[PDB]
Amino acid sequence: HHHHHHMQARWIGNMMFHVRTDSNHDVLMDTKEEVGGKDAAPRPLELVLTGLMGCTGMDVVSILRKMKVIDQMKDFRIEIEYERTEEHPRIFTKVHLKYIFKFDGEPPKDKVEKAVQLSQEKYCSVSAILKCSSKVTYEIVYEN
Amino acid sequence: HHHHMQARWIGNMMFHVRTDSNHDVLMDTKEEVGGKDAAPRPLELVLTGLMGCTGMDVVSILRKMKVIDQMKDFRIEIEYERTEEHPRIFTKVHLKYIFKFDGEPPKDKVEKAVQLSQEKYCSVSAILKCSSKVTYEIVYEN
Repeated sequence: HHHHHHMQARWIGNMMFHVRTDSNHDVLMDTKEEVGGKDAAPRPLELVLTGLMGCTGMDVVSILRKMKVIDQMKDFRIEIEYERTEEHPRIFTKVHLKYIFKFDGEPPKDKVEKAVQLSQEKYCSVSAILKCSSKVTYEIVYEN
Repeated sequence: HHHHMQARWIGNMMFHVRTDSNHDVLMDTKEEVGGKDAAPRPLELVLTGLMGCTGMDVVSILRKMKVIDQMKDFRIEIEYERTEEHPRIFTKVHLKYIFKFDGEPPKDKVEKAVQLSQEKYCSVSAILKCSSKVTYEIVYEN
């Protein structure tokens, strides 16, 4: 009895779309004025890439909380670096994710490496979604 | 940085992005998994973005073709199935392009617009992995 999930995006004029999520939150998308938009909200691709970053970020946070070392984590960010063709169909050719951490004291690197590998290789939180003509790459960076 | 974005964890299960376009995006989860339910889920943003990708194609092309002044309403509905066990994968994805036009809908042009977005630009299928081909349909309402 597989779950059927539904969402809807409504055009609200010009190039703007509004979604009310199942989680009951607003999402707006817009584009540049040059292509008919009002630059009043993020671009659709921006939401795609942001969502992908969120999928893996949530994994890592959850896992490190679980592994009881998140209390040492002062900062965490994800950076995505991509290449994508210009001619239609525009496809991702490279996707690289940086997981960048600031810990208080020596970082729990074995735990961090495990959380990231879990997200990337077991959960496949990015690769299970995003088509890319190379394997998604990632790295782990510690900042002081 | 060209073709580069970043998401910052700001506590609990919440992340903030400042887009290249200079807008805010927030993501969060349910309280049961450590979030504050104060923003959409990451996956909701993925699928929102995908619907917007094709939605803006459709709107741009209909405007180009000079029939958008006839269009009272336009929405995209996505229906999807995804497995539950890791690795979670999309198994079925169907998009409805749902239009309300004054008078007789410009059906040839709408089909062309949707076909271009789905089949030429591959605005969804270029991006989203699914175990079955992404399907779609056009619906007219009154």
